[PDB]
Amino acid sequence: PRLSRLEIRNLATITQLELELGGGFCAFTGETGAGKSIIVDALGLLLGGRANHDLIRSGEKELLVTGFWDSASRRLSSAGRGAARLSGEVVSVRELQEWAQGRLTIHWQHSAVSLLSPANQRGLLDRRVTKEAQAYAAAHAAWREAVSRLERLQASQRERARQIDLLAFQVQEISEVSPDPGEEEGLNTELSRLSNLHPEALDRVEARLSALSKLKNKYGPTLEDVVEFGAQAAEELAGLEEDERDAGSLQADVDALHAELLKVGQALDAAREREAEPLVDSLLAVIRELGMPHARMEFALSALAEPAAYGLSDVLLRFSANPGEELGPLSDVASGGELSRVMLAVSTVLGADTPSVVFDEVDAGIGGAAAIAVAEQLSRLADTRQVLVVTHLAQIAARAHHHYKVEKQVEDGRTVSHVRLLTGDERLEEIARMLSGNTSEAALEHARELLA
Repeated sequence: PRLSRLEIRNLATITQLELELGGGFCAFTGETGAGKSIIVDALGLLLGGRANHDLIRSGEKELLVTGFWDSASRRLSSAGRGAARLSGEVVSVRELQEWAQGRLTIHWQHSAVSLLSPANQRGLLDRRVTKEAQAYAAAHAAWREAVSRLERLQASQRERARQIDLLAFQVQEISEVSPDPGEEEGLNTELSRLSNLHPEALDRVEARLSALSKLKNKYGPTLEDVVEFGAQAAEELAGLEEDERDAGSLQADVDALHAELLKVGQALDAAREREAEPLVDSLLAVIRELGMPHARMEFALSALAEPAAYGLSDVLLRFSANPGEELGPLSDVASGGELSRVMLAVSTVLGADTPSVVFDEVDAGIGGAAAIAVAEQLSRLADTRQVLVVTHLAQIAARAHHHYKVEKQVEDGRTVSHVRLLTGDERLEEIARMLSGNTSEAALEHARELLA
C-alpha cells in the first residue's frame, strides 16, 4: 500500500523520466518549478481532475504518466482522445479518480476530494460520537424502509379509488331497492288480477316490476345473479378498503418514525456541539505554532430541511488566519499556503488515510522556527506513511530521510530537467549550498548539526 516507481514522458521540461523511489520523507529541491511539475501536476493527473493541454510537452504530440505501487497510467493526446489506464486496459476516468483517491493525496484545491469535502469533514467529528451516528444511520434506514413500503399505496390509490366508488355505487343502487328472488313470479299474477279487474298500489306494483327489470338488465340476468353480483361487489369493496385503511395506518406509523429520526438527529447534534470545543483547541495549539499565530477556528452546523444522507445538520468549518479575517470557508475563501499546513497538522494529529500524500506550496510565507516545526511535523508523519514535497528550504530538505535533487541537463538540441538521488557527501554539499551560498565550512557545520 505505497508508491514505488514513476515514469513520465514528454511532460513540460521532462524528456522521459524513470524514478525508482522508496518511501519515508522525500524532499525535492533544486529547480522548484520543475519539481512542482513532477510531483503536483503529474501526480495530479493520475488522481484525475481537469487535464489542460498546457501540461503537455512544448513541441510534442502527447504525454504519458505511469505509476507503480498495480500500475495506473494517464495519457493525454493533443489529438483529443488520449486514454486512462488501471493495472491493465482502458478504464474510466471516474474509476481512476475513485481508485487513486485511495492511494494518492495531493494537497491544494485538489485536497477538496481528500480531507476537505462534506463526508470526510463530517467523519472527523462523527468518529468521536459513533453511538449517536449509528443511531441516526439506523433510524434513517428504517425510515427508508417505511417510505419504500408506503409508496405502493399510490399505485393502489389511483385505480382502487375509482373502482371503489363504482363498487359502492352499484352496491347502493341494489341496496336501496333490496331485490328478492321469487318475487316477480307472483308479482305478475297480482298484476294480472289488478289490470284484469280495472289504482293506488297498481303503479307501485308496476314500478317495482320495472325496477326489477332494470336491475335485472344491469348485473343480471337472473334475479339471483343480481344479488350475487351485489355480494361480490361488497366483498371486493371490503377488501380494497382493508388495503387503503391499512396503508393509512402504516403512514401514521411512518410519521412516528419520522419524529423518532428527528429526536435522534437532535441527540447527534448535541453530541457534536459537545465534541466541538475539545477538538478545535487541539489543532490551534499546534497550528498557531507552525507560523500563523492568532488564528481562529470553529465548527458551524446548519439546519438543513429533512433527514438527508448524513444528518439534518450540515458540518461546516470556519477559519481565519488573521485577527481581521472574520473567519470563513477553510478553502475556496482565504486560502493559499496556510491550507497545506493546516492539512499537515490535522494529518499528524489524526492520521493518514492514503499511502502517499503530498503537500504543495506549504513552505511559503513562513520561515525559521516555524519552518523547522513544519519540517519536524513532516518527519513525525513520515514515520506513519510516505510524504512528498518540493522544497527550497534547508532544514526541511535535510530532515527528509530520502533526498532527490532536481537539476537541468541539456540534451541536443533541447534543454531538459534531470533528477537524481544524493549519495551522501554530495547531499551535504548541496544542502549547505541551499543554506547560505555554495560551500563554506560554516554552512557544512550548521548543515551537519541540522541533519543530525
